[PDB]
Amino acid sequence: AQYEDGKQYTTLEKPVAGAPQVLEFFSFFCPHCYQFEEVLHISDNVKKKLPEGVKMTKYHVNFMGGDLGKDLTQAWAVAMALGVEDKVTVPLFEGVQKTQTIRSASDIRDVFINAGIKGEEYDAAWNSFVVKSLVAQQEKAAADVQLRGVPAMFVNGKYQLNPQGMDTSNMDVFVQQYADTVKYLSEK
Repeated sequence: AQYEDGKQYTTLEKPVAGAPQVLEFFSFFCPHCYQFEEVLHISDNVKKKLPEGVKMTKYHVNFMGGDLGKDLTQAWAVAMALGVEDKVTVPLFEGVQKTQTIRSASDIRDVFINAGIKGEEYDAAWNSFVVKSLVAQQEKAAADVQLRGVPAMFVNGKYQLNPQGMDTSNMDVFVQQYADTVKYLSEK
């Protein structure tokens, strides 16, 4: 057929109960994740095609970048708690990978300060238990899908996007296929 198990996607042998409908994993340290988000705009193309009643969830991962990697997961939790994901994603990517001016938790905070988030507001989220559980949620989700690498995307806790079984030349054919495959899986 047009969409095939083992081709554009794979099936988790152990489906995840109560998972987000569309769940993406990434790291701000991840060069491929920079490409996915900042050059290919995969998230944005996926959401442009999602059915009504389907939201996209995006989680950060700890395993790249050591202590800073975990700082970034906690800051992403702060972004989710504050609802400012769409203001910090680009300067976090660019600060870690382009300018490389993000080298400590304080440098991360600066990005939020510069983006209009009050310091008091950021610090209260940073030290909150609400943010601590948001960190734990992200870690739990990674365990639940038995995550091996990033970027990755899972649909309805049952299917894993398989970009290596897709076409690679035209970034745009590749991106459209990725997005089309997510939509297909969402209704499956």
